[PDB]
Amino acid sequence: LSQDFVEALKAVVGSPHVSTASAVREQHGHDESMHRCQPPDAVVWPQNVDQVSRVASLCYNQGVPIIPFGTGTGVEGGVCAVQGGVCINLTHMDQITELNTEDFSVVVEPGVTRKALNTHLRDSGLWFPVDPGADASLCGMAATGASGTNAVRYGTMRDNVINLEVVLPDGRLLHTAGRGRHYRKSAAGYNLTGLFVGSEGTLGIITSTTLRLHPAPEATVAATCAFPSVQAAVDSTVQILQAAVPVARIEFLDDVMMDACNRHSKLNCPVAPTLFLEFHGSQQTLAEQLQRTEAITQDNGGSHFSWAAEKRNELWAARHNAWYAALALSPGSKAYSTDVCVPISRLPEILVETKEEIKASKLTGAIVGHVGDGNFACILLVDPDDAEEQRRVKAFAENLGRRALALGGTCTGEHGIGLGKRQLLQEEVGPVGVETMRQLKNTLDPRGLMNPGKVL
Ligand SMILES: Cc1cc2nc3c(=O)[nH]c(=O)nc-3n(C[C@H](O)[C@H](O)[C@H](O)COP(=O)(O)OP(=O)(O)OC[C@H]3O[C@@H](n4cnc5c(N)ncnc54)[C@H](O)[C@@H]3O)c2cc1C
Ligand SMILES: CCCCCC[C@@H](O)C(=O)O
Repeated sequence: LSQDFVEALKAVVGSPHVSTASAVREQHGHDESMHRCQPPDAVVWPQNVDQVSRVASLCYNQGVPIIPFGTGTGVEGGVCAVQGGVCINLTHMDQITELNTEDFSVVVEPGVTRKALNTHLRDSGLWFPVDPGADASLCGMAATGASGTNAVRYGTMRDNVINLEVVLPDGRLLHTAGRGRHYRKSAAGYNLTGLFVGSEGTLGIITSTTLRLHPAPEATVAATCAFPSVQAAVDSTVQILQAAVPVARIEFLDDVMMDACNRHSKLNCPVAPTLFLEFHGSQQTLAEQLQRTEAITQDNGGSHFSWAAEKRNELWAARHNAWYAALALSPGSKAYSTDVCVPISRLPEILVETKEEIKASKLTGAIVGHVGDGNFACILLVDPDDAEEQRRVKAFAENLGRRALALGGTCTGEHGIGLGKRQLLQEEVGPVGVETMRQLKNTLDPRGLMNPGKVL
């Protein structure tokens, strides 16, 4: 990468906000996944949207790939610079604006995390519910199409993103639903907001997100429930959803995951396939939800609910850190994660089959999941140097993905495609789906410089 080009970057953002140092590039060449670090040729920190536009235009016109970077907590190598280029770290733009409590909306820049937003919001009576375990950039969450434990009740990023400010690959500034707009519904033209949610940095750079806020619940009850078998826990989940209980959180941990979380958090739950549950409402509504939900879990051998401010906080902090609890089981290890999502009635079959398949192989694995959405993750520990093990783990992940596709589901409920699921995506949407996605990619990124090598 030429020093004339580097000087042009520094002319936009300032010398301290451009780095070509190997260590700095290496830190920005990977996410939290196993995917091998592929360092960008430079890291740039734009300080405002004008600078984002001018960095993009400079890179695009010079044929230099652009890799948007939020908090680097992604799962599929989205920030790996497989063709080199310029990594754009967006987190110095960290302001919350346009807080409209009366309209339940707010605008956030890429450096705002969920914890920052919800801290800004306490005593407002509002909160933002979409809660991935890592305290990620909210714009990165929009880019990946994230969900979380609260999504079963309060929706995914796709449900809660009302507008996006996007710097297109050649530097033009798009407000997907119109500058400054925020509303509950619209039929005006084609919905551009939904196209950029889940685009993973391959269609443009999200420089702000307009988010739906929600009223804080009147009252909250959290509990855990231990089951004799994976079958029993997942059958309970399906029956709770079919009974239309509006549970706020319903999370599955298999016995391996529950033990891992016990050892990583000093929870001390019975080591067993377990549901973490949370219920929102008034005292009247809570008692009714609890009664209907306990009746279903009782039918399937669930324990009496172990009840959990600090104790629910400890409970969900342990759940949010399940990934690290799993890694802590074999220290030094990395891991791959699957993310299939199936029609809920097929969830017992596939998740029990996954448990059986884990057992029948030399691989080790833990299961945790947003099962209220029909979604779960298999966490598969890999020795970074054992290439024999890595290709069994890859083979296992591909086979699980294909089983989910055979059941009418999707290969990823929330994490995305990145580098790891591109073949599964081709199978999932077929030739006309792939060509159509590629045609959209091409009109927004003709030169193919917007995070190349990802998704398609
Ligand atoms: C412990 C743990 C728990 C997690 N739990 C969940 C969970 O429950 N649900 C879930 O969905 N995910 C979960 N994640 C994954 C991850 O936190 C989410 O995918 C998150 O949305 C990634 O945001 P990020 O800014 O850290 O992404 P990064 O890794 O920085 O980037 C992810 C992708 O988005 C692109 N990108 C990032 N910012 C922008 C932007 N502003 N504009 C355009 N493209 C951009 C990147 O180019 C890349 O392709 C978890 C991760 C960890 C480590
Ligand atoms: C590389 C990070 C992968 C984290 C997988 C588990 C996450 O989805 C959750 O549900 O806690």
